[PDB]
Amino acid sequence: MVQAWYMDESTADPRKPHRAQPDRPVSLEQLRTLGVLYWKLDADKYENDPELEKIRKMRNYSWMDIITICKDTLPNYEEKIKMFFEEHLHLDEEIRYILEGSGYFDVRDKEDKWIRISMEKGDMITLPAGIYHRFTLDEKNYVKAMRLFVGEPVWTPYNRPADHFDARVQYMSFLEGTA
Ligand SMILES: CCCC(=O)C(=O)O
Ligand code: NI
Repeated sequence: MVQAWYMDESTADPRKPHRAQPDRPVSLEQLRTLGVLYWKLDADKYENDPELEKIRKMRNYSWMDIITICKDTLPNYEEKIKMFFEEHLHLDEEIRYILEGSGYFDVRDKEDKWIRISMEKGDMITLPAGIYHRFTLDEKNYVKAMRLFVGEPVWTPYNRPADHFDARVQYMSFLEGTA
């Protein structure tokens, strides 16, 4: 089962787990109240998986590509990695399907406290437009991921503060309505 937790108070070493002490796990159901959705898939089948297709059609994820994040192969690696981990939001969904390796997506909860989501092979996640988030590799320092998008992609991050955007306003409005 996919693991998520509240983070400790250390600001050092973003790639470590940073589990709060004592443990404060976060359920998939609490993530749903933040509009964060999750599916589990057989990642070996990603080239041809009726179960992925079901998700894509339901959600209108009509666009996809594959990205591989490691020091050696990714162009402009160091800079891209810095940008991923800056707290930011987008005007669209962020949908990522992990094909190999692993990573952390951090999201703010309703009190603006960080929740760390551990994503592994087979895990697929969508972060809603307007949510403040960031991504980092974990200590294994490797991830291969499918990126999906509702239509032709725009990747632009807006680093916090980014509160004026309609996507942020609507997302705040969505949060009033959940548990
Ligand atoms: C696999 C996640 C990396 C990424 O595409 C992002 O954080 O924008
Ligand atoms: Ni992002």
